[PDB]
Amino acid sequence: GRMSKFTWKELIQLGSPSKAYESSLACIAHIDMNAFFAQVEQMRCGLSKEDPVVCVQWNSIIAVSYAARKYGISRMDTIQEALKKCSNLIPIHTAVFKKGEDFWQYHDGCGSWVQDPAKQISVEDHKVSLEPYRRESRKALKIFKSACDLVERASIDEVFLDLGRICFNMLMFDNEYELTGDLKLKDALSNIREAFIGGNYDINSHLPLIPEKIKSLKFEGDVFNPEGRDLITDWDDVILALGSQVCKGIRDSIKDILGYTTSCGLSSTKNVCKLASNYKKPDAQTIVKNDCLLDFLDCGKFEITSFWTLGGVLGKELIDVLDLPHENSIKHIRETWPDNAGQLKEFLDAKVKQSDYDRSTSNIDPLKTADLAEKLFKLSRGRYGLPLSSRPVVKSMMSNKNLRGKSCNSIVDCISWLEVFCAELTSRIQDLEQEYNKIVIPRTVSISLKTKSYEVYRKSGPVAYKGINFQSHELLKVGIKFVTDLDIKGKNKSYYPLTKLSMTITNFDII
DNA sequence: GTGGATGAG
DNA sequence: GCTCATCCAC
Ligand SMILES: [Ca+2]
Ligand SMILES: [Ca+2]
Ligand SMILES: [Ca+2]
Ligand SMILES: [Ca+2]
Repeated sequence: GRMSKFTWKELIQLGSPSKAYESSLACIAHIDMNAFFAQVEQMRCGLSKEDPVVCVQWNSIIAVSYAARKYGISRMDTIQEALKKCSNLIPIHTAVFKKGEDFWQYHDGCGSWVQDPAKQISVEDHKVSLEPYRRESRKALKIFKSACDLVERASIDEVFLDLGRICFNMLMFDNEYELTGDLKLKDALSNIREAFIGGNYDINSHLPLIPEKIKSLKFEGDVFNPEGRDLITDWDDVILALGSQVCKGIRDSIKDILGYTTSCGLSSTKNVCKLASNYKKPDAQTIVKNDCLLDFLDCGKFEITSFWTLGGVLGKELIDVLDLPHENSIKHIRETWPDNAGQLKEFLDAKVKQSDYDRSTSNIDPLKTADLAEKLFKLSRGRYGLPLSSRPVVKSMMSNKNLRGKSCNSIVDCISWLEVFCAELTSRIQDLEQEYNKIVIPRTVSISLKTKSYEVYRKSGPVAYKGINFQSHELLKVGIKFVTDLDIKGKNKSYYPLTKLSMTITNFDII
């Protein structure tokens, strides 16, 4: 073309962390540590990534390494089923709390699958701890935050990164990177770097054409290009290419410092980034160009329900509501509402007004159908750019145990379990304080339980701290008094043995 | 006040 | 399955 398709404003926009995600030149990453629980146990027990590990809770498999998947094992399988698929399976139980003790521990070489009756982890008197995964997630998160200035913690084992600053900075100021033995960026991009410092452009002017020398610049990972398009055709391609290099460096830090492999999707938007991290795993990187977005969305493996908020009941409703086909629903959406989001909105408004439509149980807000259309229209085209928002404060934290047998036949038994709940909630508070770098302290505790006949009893009240800080023991004593109060409440009523018992903390002062 | 519904997968 | 924090019609 005469010039680039993009304006200076959209390139400069990369440098601002609150607006970068809105640029069509945005460069987002979704990084996933696959089979995370399996990885954590793998690395703790000195084992390799090719070792067929499964993370286990009782008789069920909660994480399955990819090495174990080569044998047709999945989470659907019980441990005994998986062992008929691979007799060399290395099942590793989660850490456990013992009823009445305030600490968790690992019992390696103990489990339901080991034949010795001496070496069992009884479900009745034990509770699973997930602290080891929490802790390890936090290490990862620390490394990510060091490497990048906008990081979103999407889950226990997944993050999003905004690479805009890093990319824009590389593009304009990195004098050390070189495309070949003889070629470096400072010389490759001299025109763009000199126009920019010059300041003579107008922010709405289009960028100049990419120079030929840059075209040699390499992508790291798997560039998704079914149609064999040109790899570098415009600035969004240059940025994405630089991002991939940067992104490979980060992932190597994770693997070098902690030993965890990752999957990674690289693209313009969050949603497209997540689809990409899942396209090939484990230990793979997938790049999706803006020009290949439709090639990617329509490759066959995706549907409207494949997107982040639509994998559930709303998604299924939408398929019905919109009369979409079970195949190629994304394409179907693009063409049936080809020109603007509004068409979809109106179509939505009528169906909203249809006779069959249930206002009472619908997951579609009729007041907010402006936003719904937009998300669909742009998600369909892969241009739905959400920001990397931070997770909002916790309102509530809960620890509980589903009880079977008579593990809870008296006040004393309940109190042994409350010790485990405090210990667990205490360490989770600690994780939060690190996440926030702010002191977190709950003011309200709530004890609840289900009786022999599944009736619910509950007591909430304030917890008062003899000190300025939070002391776990204060939490337990209130837990104990509520447990005692509800005992009195159920004397000649259905009660023991209990079927469920919980501790919930709320009303946090984040200070 | 909260049981049950909701999201990944 | 199942886990979890969170939201809101009842
Ligand atoms: Ca994951
Ligand atoms: Ca004790
Ligand atoms: Ca996950
Ligand atoms: Ca292009």
